[PDB]
Amino acid sequence: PPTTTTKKP
Ligand SMILES: *[C@H]1O[C@H](CO)[C@H](O)[C@H](O)[C@H]1NC(C)=O
Ligand SMILES: *[C@H]1O[C@H](CO)[C@H](O)[C@H](O)[C@H]1NC(C)=O
Ligand SMILES: *[C@H]1O[C@H](CO)[C@H](O)[C@H](O)[C@H]1NC(C)=O
Ligand SMILES: *[C@H]1O[C@H](CO)[C@H](O)[C@H](O)[C@H]1NC(C)=O
Repeated sequence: PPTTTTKKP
């Protein structure tokens, strides 16, 4: 399913 990525600090 639609996954999401996190923005690196
Ligand atoms: C969400 O994470 C999955 C993990 O395999 C995929 O990398 C997918 O391309 C990601 N979706 C987006 C929009 O970056
Ligand atoms: C990607 O972002 C979505 C936004 O709702 C969620 O926070 C999800 O948990 C995130 N995925 C990761 C691996 O942090
Ligand atoms: C998560 O990382 C992916 C990797 O290309 C994309 O840069 C995406 O825009 C990122 N998501 C957020 C919320 O920064
Ligand atoms: C986005 O933040 C999450 C929160 O733990 C993870 O560290 C993930 O590895 C980060 N993504 C990037 C591209 O640094």
